Amino acid sequence: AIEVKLANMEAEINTLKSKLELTNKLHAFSMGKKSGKKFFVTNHERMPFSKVKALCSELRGTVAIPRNAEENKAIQEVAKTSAFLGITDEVTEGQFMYVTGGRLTYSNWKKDQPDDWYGHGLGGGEDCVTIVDNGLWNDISCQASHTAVCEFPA
Amino acid sequence: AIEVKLANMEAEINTLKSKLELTNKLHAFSMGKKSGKKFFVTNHERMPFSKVKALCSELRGTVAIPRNAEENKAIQEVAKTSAFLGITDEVTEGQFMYVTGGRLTYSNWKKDQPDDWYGHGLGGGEDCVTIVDNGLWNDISCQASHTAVCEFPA
Amino acid sequence: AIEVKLANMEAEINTLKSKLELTNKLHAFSMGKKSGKKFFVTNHERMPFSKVKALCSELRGTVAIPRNAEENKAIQEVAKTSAFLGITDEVTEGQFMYVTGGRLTYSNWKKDQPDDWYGHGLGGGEDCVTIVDNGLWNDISCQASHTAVCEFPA
Ligand SMILES: CO[C@@H]1O[C@H](CO)[C@H](O)[C@H](O)[C@H]1O
Ligand SMILES: CO[C@@H]1O[C@H](CO)[C@H](O)[C@H](O)[C@H]1O
Ligand SMILES: [Ca+2]
Ligand SMILES: [Ca+2]
Ligand SMILES: [Ca+2]
Ligand SMILES: [Ca+2]
Ligand SMILES: [Ca+2]
Ligand SMILES: [Ca+2]
Ligand SMILES: [Ca+2]
Ligand SMILES: [Ca+2]
Ligand SMILES: [Ca+2]
Ligand SMILES: [Cl-]
Ligand SMILES: [Cl-]
Repeated sequence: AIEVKLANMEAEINTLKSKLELTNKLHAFSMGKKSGKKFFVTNHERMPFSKVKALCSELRGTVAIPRNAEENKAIQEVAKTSAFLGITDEVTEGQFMYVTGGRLTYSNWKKDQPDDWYGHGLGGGEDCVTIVDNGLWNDISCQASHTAVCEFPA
Repeated sequence: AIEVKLANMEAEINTLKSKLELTNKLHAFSMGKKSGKKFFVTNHERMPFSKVKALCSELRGTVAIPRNAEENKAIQEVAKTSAFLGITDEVTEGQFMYVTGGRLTYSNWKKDQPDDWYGHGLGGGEDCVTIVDNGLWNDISCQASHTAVCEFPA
Repeated sequence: AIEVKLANMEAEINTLKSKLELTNKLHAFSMGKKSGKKFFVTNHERMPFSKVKALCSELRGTVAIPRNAEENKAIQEVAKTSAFLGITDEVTEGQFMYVTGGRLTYSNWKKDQPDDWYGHGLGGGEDCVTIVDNGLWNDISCQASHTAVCEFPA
């Protein structure tokens, strides 16, 4: 009895894992994941950078990071408003790095940006980055509230 | 063997619980759920009130109830068309209550509503409530078919 | 006692399997699945017929097939843009078959369709069926890229 039960239990668990993986694939598909491409998702909520980071982390994702034109376009299309990207220069002013470590290899800065502007009155300059409506980038205060767009691997 | 196998299964089960909780969180997020706020979902199907209640019940949710202007706005945004609300005066004519129990704490009745109208010919007056496109409320027959909008906890 | 722990673990597994079924029900609901009707879904990716077949298969579904006016509208609304239907006359020209087998029963052909055009510049004629934005059917090249829409049982 005991051993047959344990073997059935291993089989129940495995079937459950298989079904959940299928559920996850279907969910990604319905959320717009393109074959073999990393995908972006948003709840359309605006919040400070630290919150987006915390939120996406809780989802086992990361704050969206465009690595090329295609991805930048994908994020632009998903967000549809100013959205934080996983890029900051908090560690060393002027040096933008991915939250996932490493210096920028692809950029799409709007003209005259980044400018580490202080005029926002929120304190400090601008150490975070957002993708604005047309896909161009702007450095903004990490304390300002923008759309949360999380990224999941290909 | 046996006890080590059983101990691994506990770990396998626990890991599955966490993964499924993650899937639910991601699904809620993709469905527009805002942090710490209840969310509304619809499949855009129109059906009588009894059907909406059974449907939301099966999904472990409840028929959408606006507790304030914000939520009322969210529900109308989700439904897009006339939808039933979890409020009726079926227990005592004239006294609208939440299906979940209790008297109304917020209302957005359109002018000259509720009127417990009989002119619809479905029999009886009007004991159910629909939120019309412009966020306003109208009492309607529970037998009429309107959009099913379910609500899930904050 | 091992047996007792095993019993409790079996209970946990049952709770999890019901929880996953609920997750699947909620997702289908959020994606527009009507009660007792097939479920249609898309990731809004355009690709050749071969890829749509491959993708839907990986999800354990099939390329969307309208079998009546209702399903036709349902697919049209889901895809929003030209999508492939699981119908083709690849084998024998003029004999449209379902990817799931059998000769075409219900059809919603436009006037002058199917015409098996060749001048598209893709090689061959038109052996696939796309439900154009308007809802009507039009045969097209199975090499052209159209929206991927998969269906799942009622
Ligand atoms: C009109 O956009 C704003 O311009 C400022 C400069 O004046 C800063 O660059 C801000 O970051 C940017 O949001
Ligand atoms: C034109 O709207 C209808 O008006 C009736 C009164 O004439 C009732 O109030 C119905 O509930 C309402 O839907
Ligand atoms: Ca079994
Ligand atoms: Ca800076
Ligand atoms: Ca700036
Ligand atoms: Ca293992
Ligand atoms: Ca009444
Ligand atoms: Ca009325
Ligand atoms: Ca042919
Ligand atoms: Ca043909
Ligand atoms: Ca044609
Ligand atoms: Cl900052
Ligand atoms: Cl009624």
